[PDB]
Amino acid sequence: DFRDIESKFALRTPEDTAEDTCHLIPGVTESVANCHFNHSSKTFVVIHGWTVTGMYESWVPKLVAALYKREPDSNVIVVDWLSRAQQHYPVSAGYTKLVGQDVAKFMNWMADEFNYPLGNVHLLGYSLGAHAAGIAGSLTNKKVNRITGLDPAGPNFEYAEAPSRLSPDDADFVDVLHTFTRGSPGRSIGIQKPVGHVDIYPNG
Amino acid sequence: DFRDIESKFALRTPEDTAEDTCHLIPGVTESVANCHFNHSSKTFVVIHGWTVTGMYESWVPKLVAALYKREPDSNVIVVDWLSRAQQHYPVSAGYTKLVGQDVAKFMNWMADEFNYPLGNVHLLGYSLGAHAAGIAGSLTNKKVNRITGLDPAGPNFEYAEAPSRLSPDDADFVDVLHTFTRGSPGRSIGIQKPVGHVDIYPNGGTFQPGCDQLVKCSHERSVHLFIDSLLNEENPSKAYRCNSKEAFEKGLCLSCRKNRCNNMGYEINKVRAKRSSKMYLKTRSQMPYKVFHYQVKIHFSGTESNTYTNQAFEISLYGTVAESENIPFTLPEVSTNKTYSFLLYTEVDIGELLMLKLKWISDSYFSWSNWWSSPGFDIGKIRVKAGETQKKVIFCSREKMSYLQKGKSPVIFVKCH
Amino acid sequence: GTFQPGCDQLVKCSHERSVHLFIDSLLNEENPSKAYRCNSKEAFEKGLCLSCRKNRCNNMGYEINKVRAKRSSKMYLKTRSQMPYKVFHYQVKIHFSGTESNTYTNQAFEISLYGTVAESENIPFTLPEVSTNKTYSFLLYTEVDIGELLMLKLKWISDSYFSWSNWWSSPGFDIGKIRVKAGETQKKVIFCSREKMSYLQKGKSPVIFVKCH
Repeated sequence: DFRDIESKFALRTPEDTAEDTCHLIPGVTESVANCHFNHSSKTFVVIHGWTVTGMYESWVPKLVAALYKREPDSNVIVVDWLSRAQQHYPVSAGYTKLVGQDVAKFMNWMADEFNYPLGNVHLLGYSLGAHAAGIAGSLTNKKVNRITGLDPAGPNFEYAEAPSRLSPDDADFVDVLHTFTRGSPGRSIGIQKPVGHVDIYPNG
Repeated sequence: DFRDIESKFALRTPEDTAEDTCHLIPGVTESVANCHFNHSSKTFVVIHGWTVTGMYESWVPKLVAALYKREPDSNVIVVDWLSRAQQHYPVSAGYTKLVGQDVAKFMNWMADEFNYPLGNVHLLGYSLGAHAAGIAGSLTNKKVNRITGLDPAGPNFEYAEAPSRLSPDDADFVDVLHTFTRGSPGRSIGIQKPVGHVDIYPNGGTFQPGCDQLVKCSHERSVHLFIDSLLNEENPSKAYRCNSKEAFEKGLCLSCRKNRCNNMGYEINKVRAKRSSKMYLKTRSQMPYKVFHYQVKIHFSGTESNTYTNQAFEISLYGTVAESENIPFTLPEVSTNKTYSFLLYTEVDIGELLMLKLKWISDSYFSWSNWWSSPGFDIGKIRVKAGETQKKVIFCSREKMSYLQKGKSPVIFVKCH
Repeated sequence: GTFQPGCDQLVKCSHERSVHLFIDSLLNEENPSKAYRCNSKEAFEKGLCLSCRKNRCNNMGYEINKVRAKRSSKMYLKTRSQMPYKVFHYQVKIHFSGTESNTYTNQAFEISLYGTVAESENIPFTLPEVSTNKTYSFLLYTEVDIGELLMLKLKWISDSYFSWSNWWSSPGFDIGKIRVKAGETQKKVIFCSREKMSYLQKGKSPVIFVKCH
């Protein structure tokens, strides 16, 4: 049950923020103690959204340093997408239902082998990453703590079902930003529907 | 009765595969215990076909290593021909009726002195070697287990008698490859008649997509498709039963029930039949010879009744593991209110299908061609039936972008149910 | 009229032939390029319509003869991919005869042309559905001037290459006559052989025909 996990994982240090040296492998347990996963603090999981080039975007090596400056001695896990996101958009609009299941299997593995509490997990999400974190969590053994969505995807995920998008029942507390909601109903880049427990509209 | 055995014998080791050190002699029993013939395992007998030089060919020191890697602690006996095969072809077309009798005498000697079971004997045969193994076995005390023929001889052995060629009564189970069957009836290099219990036609059997070394290109595929089947134990290459070469291209016969869809090569299932059994598959031009097989049924619908022809399409395959992007195919006689089907293959593993593009490209290139409003259709559903894993998925679209038009953006279909 | 045998400059390749076939007709005053009247594209390949009587076989380009008609007038010719755009046109009718009734298909032939001025050696053509007691015709073209024909080889090549292929005795026929009708100069010569070597066989030596009458 641990060879369909092609969406890889990585763990980054405050001394090395722009690379992907020490990987984690679901199932292989000699690597968890190799990356020095501190079992006492909280754990950040940063899910990458859409891209068109091959590399990461420019905000991830700043968000890593910001998390390691605000919460020192913590865990920031970077999920990989670079064999599934470099596509067209209705092509990459179907892979979220697989990547969310991969993240759910990883979290159930960590919560059923090492007895992780699942009470200190933040799920940060970009435009497709927020819907990836939303389709995750519903397929876990119990409720995750907090999912933060940063301007989720609009077109194919509006007018959908509640077990298909970032729904307010996906976690215990969900906050969503809505920066770019300009357009017609159903033809907008960001989502126009209020989906979280708290829904902030900066500048409207 | 043991001095007319001029066709010699040899036994080779995994540590020494390219030589002929330890011989066996029919009648002399101090040499059987000299070559360390393990009396518990199976026994391979590799019969050499035609040649024109004095030495062996290039595939025997690879087939020896492949047999000793697939079945360790076994027996591979190499039959010798090099004073009888270096002739002209109607000269060497008469020596098979003697070499098969020599092999029959050797096998009856081994089965009547050492009490060998004759239940674990494979008889591998090249073009003349398959007919040599076929004229052997009929002159044994009882039935041999399995005779495998690799593209047998065509010219003088077609139109012959059943006790003269590789007939289906020669053994208990006979499988025959037919790689190079191009030509007129009676004037072909391979044999065009179905002769075995299982008869596999890879790529239909006309030629192979890789065509002095270049002269005998599609006559050595019947050995390179067997070495690959010996090496790839965990991954079998299925072959599909149909009724004609033209019907397999339409894909109407991907059915794997009631003793159909057997494997190819060493891992074949022992299934007897009542008649000739033509079976089909496709291959690839490199050392992994496995491709997958997909059936695609497309429902055309619309309003404007306008027939066309020779239209080129491009399709994609989006699945769990990997993806296939730009597979080309063509369809003649496209029209409204029909249901068309074809066959589709690829060489990249997919898993389970998720989505599927469909693009109908434009033959014209000019800057004129954006006008004179292009023909289009209204596609509702696509039925996809996979080859190995018998899953019949249904694909459809949303109630937008359901209008395929030539030289425009392609439609995108998802899993519909 | 489908395309031209030479295909951003490569994009508009077969749209500038209608100018390069007219500049050539202006330059070559003394040598006109005749075009031949037929009824369909498929019938011109069989060569059944090389007839230059009753207001047929006009020229092409500037040197055309002013002839009015009653209906649409489709006319045909072939060309070459270089700056001299003139080829000649020959009709060849072949009488097959023999004893063993055996039909075949897609057989490839090779023919030669031996004349007064120069010679053409290895012109290829194919014929499907060859059989005994028939009469077949086709069209043949070349780019080397001949004059008047003298002799004509005829070779039926072998598709097989193996050392096996010398045996399994090859099919053969008994060719009596060949009627040749030239395109421009309306001469209808008759070719035949002697009462020896009159047996064309696949993968063997070719027959050699001479001027018969």
